[PDB]
Amino acid sequence: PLLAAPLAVGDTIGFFSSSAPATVTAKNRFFRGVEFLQRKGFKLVSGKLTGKTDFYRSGTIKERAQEFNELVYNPDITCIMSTIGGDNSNSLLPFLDYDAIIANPKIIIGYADTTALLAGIYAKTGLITFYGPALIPSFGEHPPLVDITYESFIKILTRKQSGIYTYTLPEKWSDESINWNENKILRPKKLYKNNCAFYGSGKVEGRVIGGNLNTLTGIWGSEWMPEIRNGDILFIEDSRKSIATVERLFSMLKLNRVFDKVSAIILGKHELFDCAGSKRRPYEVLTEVLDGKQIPVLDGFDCSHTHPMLTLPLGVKLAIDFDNKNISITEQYLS
Amino acid sequence: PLLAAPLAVGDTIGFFSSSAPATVTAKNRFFRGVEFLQRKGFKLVSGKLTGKTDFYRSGTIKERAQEFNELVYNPDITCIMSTIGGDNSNSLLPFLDYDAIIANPKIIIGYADTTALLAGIYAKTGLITFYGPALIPSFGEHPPLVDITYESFIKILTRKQSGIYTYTLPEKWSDESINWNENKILRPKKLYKNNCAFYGSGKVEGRVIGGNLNTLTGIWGSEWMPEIRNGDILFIEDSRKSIATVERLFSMLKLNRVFDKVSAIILGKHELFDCAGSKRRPYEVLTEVLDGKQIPVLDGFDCSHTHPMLTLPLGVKLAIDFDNKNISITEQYLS
Ligand SMILES: NCCCO[P@](=O)(NC(=O)[C@@H](N)CC(=O)O)OC[C@H]1O[C@@H](n2cnc3c(N)ncnc32)[C@H](O)[C@@H]1O
Ligand SMILES: NCCCO[P@](=O)(NC(=O)[C@@H](N)CC(=O)O)OC[C@H]1O[C@@H](n2cnc3c(N)ncnc32)[C@H](O)[C@@H]1O
Repeated sequence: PLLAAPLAVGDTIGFFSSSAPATVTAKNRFFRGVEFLQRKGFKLVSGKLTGKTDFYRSGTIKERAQEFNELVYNPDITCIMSTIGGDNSNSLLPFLDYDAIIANPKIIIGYADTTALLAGIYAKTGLITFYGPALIPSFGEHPPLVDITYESFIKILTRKQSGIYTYTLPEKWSDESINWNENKILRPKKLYKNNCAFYGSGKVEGRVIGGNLNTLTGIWGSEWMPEIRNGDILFIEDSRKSIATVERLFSMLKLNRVFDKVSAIILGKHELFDCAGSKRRPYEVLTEVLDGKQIPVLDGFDCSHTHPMLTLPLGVKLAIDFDNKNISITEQYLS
Repeated sequence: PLLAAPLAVGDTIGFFSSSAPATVTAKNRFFRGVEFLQRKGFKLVSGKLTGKTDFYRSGTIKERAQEFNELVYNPDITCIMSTIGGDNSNSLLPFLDYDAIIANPKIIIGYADTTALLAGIYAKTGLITFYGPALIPSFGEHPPLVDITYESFIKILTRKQSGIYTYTLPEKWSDESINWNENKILRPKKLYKNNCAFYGSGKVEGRVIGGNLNTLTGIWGSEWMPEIRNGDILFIEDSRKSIATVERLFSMLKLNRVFDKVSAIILGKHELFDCAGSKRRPYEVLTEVLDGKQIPVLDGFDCSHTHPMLTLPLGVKLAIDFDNKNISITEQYLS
């Protein structure tokens, strides 16, 4: 695979808004995120659509593609980071400068709607991109949870590329829709004990592929959707969905023969899942959809819309040990 | 193509609930629909999940598939009609009896989420199915709008298969979210003049394919998504979506090279479209996504979630005359 240069303290991070104009609509949280990374020693370059609104988006399709491309053209930038997701990153894909991405590999990081770009860029270039922090939701998060997010971010991207990396398990997590865009918290978020579950036995090692499942529907079937192959580990997460939507998305994967191919599934913790009173969790729905197909599942990986968030390279080998209840990166993912 | 026998007044219509359990949650409207069709002279067979609830759905995946299949097996039923949509019809697709459908073709009709079944059945069998009335939303509608819906339903399904059929244009329409499951009305729905627009010139003739666009994402990429071919007319409609979602769905089509294949696009009227304050309509968003591609568009066809609703066969040739502002079925669609 194509590998970007590793991150280092003091590096320059460029940020872009490929969908929702949250540098305006969540400006307080944006400013907190900016200050957080600056105090860590990072220099920041603001994408050209920062501070702009086109109602539901930051700008036209072409303007958003231009914003991203301009960061790729900047030789000082080591990391290109999403400000926030939304709905509309998939629009940009025909207009990204893939040749420039190949010529100037950088750490591309974000999540949620930005999946369209992360997966699309991988499909076109083979570049290992990252499911991880977006500036506003991730680094604008109030303490204590932001520190755990940052610890993973800095560890994954700066560590020496020798031997496997085994993920730490966040001690506590939350998904509460409070403390979004103000100077002070209303009150502390509920801190849940980590209820991540490993369904299965032994160890499964394979290339990880996926991201935000709902977002994948926007690139599905196209040349920008990476081919899922036999032995892959499927990584999927969703946010604030009804159980109805979750069944729909799981069945989509089934119809596409994904469950005939994958060796394991990682479900990211689902932010504020709406069970419609059924008290069912996504894993139970997946089990029905699977129709007896035995696939080991890591249910509740902390790489999703919940806080804190871990950083995950996409398109490289992971090993999930279902007996020892851990997950590791086993393939080099930065130069 | 595989063709069902035409409907006749006095025939037996079977109904099924492949997703939302609206025979329970919208019981008043359900009874209105039942009574409406019975008064027309039709006999009705209730699917086995009528009156059942599994929270967000009518029953398990397998039970919903069985409900549908049992209607196919009933020799007295000439028309199989959806009660309502939802989210979860795509789950049924591995379990439908396609061979039984081929052996005894029937009129299969519905819309919205039921698109998964209409498209899936066509993909597997070549049966010409119908984008049209579902029992609860369509026939539980109060007069006068229900009468116009019925006129199209009965005209399309009973007419002699000789010569082209040219659609009537409903004089007035509504998408107002009132008089749903209430027993007695306070006022009729606000009525709007038909603002259907023909963007383009000349005549375009091609096989119509599509349905509810959001629903198509649940079957996309699979063997149940019918292949869109050079010359097809793409028919798409959506309901109650944000402009953000509409851009995402249009761009999905673009990424899939759909706009390189289609000879025309039919946009169904979008029920309660949320423009996010932009005052933009779906056609304007489509125009941006198309990036200069000169595809003629019929914007605002009355075959969608708005009232009244026309009945449209899927998988047969239509002719859109953009100069004379009309749309016709030009290929035999019933035996
Ligand atoms: N207009 C909203 C933009 C959504 O951007 P996104 O990156 N998500 C996506 O792209 C997928 N939904 C795409 C998909 O499902 O296909 O959200 C990131 C987090 O921000 C939080 N958040 C955003 N606004 C608020 C708010 N007003 N109050 C509290 N939390 C908020 C959310 O709770 C999320 O956890
Ligand atoms: N929970 C309701 C089930 C949705 O079933 P569906 O067949 N739609 C779909 O399958 C797509 N959304 C799938 C997709 O977009 O992917 O809706 C049909 C009409 O019923 C009306 N309706 C339903 N409930 C109400 C209500 N409480 N008040 C007023 N109108 C209502 C709606 O306004 C629609 O016009």
